Amino acid sequence: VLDGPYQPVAFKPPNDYWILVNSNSNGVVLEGTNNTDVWVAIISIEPNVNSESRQYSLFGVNKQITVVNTSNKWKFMEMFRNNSNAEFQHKRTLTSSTKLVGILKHGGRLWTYHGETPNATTDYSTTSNLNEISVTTYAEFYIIPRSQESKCTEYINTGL
Repeated sequence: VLDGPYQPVAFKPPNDYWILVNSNSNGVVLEGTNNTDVWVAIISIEPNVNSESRQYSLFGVNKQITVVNTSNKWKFMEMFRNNSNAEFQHKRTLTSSTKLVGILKHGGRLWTYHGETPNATTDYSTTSNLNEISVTTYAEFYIIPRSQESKCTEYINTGL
């Protein structure tokens, strides 16, 4: 039914595979780059947080990011840039009671979940260099084939 768990590690994910990270911490859940046109980092925020600046380490560099989470659910912020010299931008948001986050390499695109559980859906970032995107996890994760994406969407939205 479920492949894993795998320990936090840096690796190059194979295409058509969901990486389902079981978040617990509230720092950097996840980050990935191909060093050419993709830098993504999923950041975690605990419930009931008022607007404030917090410190995060993105790819070996400390950054200052304003965060807010008035909700009762955990907030997962997707940070993005397509240029090595640019700053990161708050691209997408995932509001979850399950604390689960996924990332996928497919169809020349990088996929993530966003929205609010139990109704989180997938979305994409464009790249010219999908295969070379390596990913670093900071919590235990599972591996799920794209043919069972419906299973992944269910775990994201209702948990394990």
